[PDB]
Amino acid sequence: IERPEDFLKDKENAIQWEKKEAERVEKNLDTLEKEALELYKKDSEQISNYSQTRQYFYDYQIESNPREKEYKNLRNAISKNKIDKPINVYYFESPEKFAFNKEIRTENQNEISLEKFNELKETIQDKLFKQDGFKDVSLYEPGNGDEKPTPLLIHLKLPKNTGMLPYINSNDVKTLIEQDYSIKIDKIVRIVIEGKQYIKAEASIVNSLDFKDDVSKGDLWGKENYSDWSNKLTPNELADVNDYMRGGYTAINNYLISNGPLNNPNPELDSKVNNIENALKLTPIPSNLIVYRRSGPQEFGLTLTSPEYDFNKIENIDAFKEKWEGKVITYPNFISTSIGSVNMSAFAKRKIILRINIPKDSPGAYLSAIPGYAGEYEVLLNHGSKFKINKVDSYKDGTVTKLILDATLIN
Ligand SMILES: NC(=O)C1=CN([C@@H]2O[C@H](COP(=O)(O)OP(=O)(O)OC[C@H]3O[C@@H](n4cnc5c(N)ncnc54)[C@H](O)[C@@H]3O)[C@@H](O)[C@H]2O)C=CC1
Repeated sequence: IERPEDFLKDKENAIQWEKKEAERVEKNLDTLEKEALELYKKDSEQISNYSQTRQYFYDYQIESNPREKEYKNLRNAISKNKIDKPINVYYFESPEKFAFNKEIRTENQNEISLEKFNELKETIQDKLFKQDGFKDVSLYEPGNGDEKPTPLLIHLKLPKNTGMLPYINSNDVKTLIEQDYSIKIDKIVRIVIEGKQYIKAEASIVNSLDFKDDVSKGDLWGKENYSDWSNKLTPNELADVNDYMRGGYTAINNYLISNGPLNNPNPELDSKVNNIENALKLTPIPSNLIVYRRSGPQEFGLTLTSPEYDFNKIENIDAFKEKWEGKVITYPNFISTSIGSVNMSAFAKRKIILRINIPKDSPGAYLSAIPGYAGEYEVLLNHGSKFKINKVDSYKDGTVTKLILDATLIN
């Protein structure tokens, strides 16, 4: 264990240790892995952008995408070298990455105002931001002579068995990792580097199961944890869950959406809602989990024809973010989600993807585990759930621009 957990400002020693590690690791790489790495060090932009949105297309599209082969080989090379002890890394990020769509300070100013610092603090306070894709990080705190692209520096601690790939490009050593978690900013402080102030954000990792395009593995997990869910429900609860799935969902959910429980109380429907809710609390979600929902425009106050629903125009995206980013949306109805991120027929035309982080022990059930409900990958969430929208991103799906909403269940 000839390595500290954090090299701090000691650049010289950080580089010396990593230079050797790089040489060591490269000898454990296959021709294909080396191939991919060479392509990366020549065009990081494309490959990185791809690694961030690859999971949202049809399974058919993913398999035939040229970049998929590159992604898989690079992904393998990374997970190849798991660190034996934790390590802290450093990297500069754009504030926009955290929904702070303003400037902390210009490149010419040296100080950061109190107002700006408080506004940033409140924006990236109690929020989990999902991170995905390849990213180059540094093992030491930037200093005199180092590149400082933005006024925001992230100091992140990576867990024991995190994959990390030290590599040599031209003459300098670099570190590649693949983000597959959520980050929480615990504290932000001002630090000065060469006369200029920078925000240093102390960040921690929050892990969650995210099957992404691997629907088969997610289905296996869902069946394993809910195979006997139906066998534990009382006759009444089973009958109501069955009715709900058999077509009763429309009446039940319409009743909830129109505030029936408080505007036109229906004893028969309230009973079913109660049994279904209790059924969802019988076997709470076993661990932190990410689910996906392709939403219709109505869920966000729009219609298929609404002019603001055309995200191909950047004006409409900005309008959407001003209204929903950082806000909380409440679903009166029970809400269906999928354990997989892949696009599917029937939802192919929807433009809004809600990517929800479900905390361990939240109510929920894998409906596709019920006898006579296969190849559906469905997770049902409780009625009245509240989701905090942390960030809005966009990507192009063919000729249509679509949105990805990074949200957290906060019920
Ligand atoms: N949308 C998804 O991502 C997934 C849907 N499914 C299943 O596939 C089937 C059909 O898909 P959907 O049309 O999504 O069915 P849905 O049963 O969830 O809802 C039908 C319609 O009501 C909506 N709606 C829901 N909450 C609303 C709210 N709070 N305010 C205004 N409008 C609201 C949707 O916009 C949708 O057009 C469903 O039976 C569902 O269980 C399965 C996995 C994922």
